[PDB]
Amino acid sequence: GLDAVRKRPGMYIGDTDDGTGLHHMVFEVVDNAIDEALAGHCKEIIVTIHADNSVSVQDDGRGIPTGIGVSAAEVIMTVLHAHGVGVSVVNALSQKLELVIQREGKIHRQIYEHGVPQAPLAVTGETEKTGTMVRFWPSLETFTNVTEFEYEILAKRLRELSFLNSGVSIRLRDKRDGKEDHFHYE
Ligand SMILES: CO[C@@H]1[C@@H](OC(=O)c2ccc(C)[nH]2)[C@@H](O)[C@H](Oc2ccc3c(O)c(NC(=O)c4ccc(O)c(CC=C(C)C)c4)c(=O)oc3c2Cl)OC1(C)C
Repeated sequence: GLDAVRKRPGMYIGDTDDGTGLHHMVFEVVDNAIDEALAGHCKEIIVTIHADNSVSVQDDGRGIPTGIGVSAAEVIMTVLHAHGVGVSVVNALSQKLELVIQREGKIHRQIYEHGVPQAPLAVTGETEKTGTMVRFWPSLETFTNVTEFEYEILAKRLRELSFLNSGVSIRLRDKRDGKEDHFHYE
């Protein structure tokens, strides 16, 4: 797993030099979010392009199962297959990834670096909401040439996903210039 995806990134995520793979990192995370909506638990997904060239995806689904050794969420984030290659591949190809889960009345947080957790999933507070939030900074040792996220590419796929999932609200936000969109087609 981990190490092997790192050694041959292209085979799993696509062209690492023309931007195809870069944007598909985002799509893989969104697809995971889409599932929680297809399951009948998620109603709105928010995708954000931060000014430090990172992307975050948040939803209001159940939240990735926590609790145990390692929590079920850590297994999902670090074990290959524990088009959809998983967040585990996205995590291994990110120089930094931030994971936040709201489930069973608690706020859980964890940081990853090139797929390795700096520490175990920790509880940092109470909450009465549920949902998952993943924010990742693409590894510049893997991705070359096109290294910055393009809004139009994201907007194009997010719209098609909206039409194929009538009912789920999808919002796109660019913090680099204030652009924003809301897809909710019929
Ligand atoms: C990357 O994660 C994805 C999710 O991505 C996301 O939700 C996601 C990623 C990024 C963003 C913003 N959203 C989403 O694809 C999808 O979600 C599921 C898919 C199935 C279940 C499920 O059967 C439940 N039933 C339980 O009783 C339960 C309780 C304890 C427990 O140990 C397990 C087994 C553990 C796992 C991980 C299935 C199940 C439940 O409670 O929750 C689930 C969730 Cl949250 O699959 C993941 C593998 C967990």
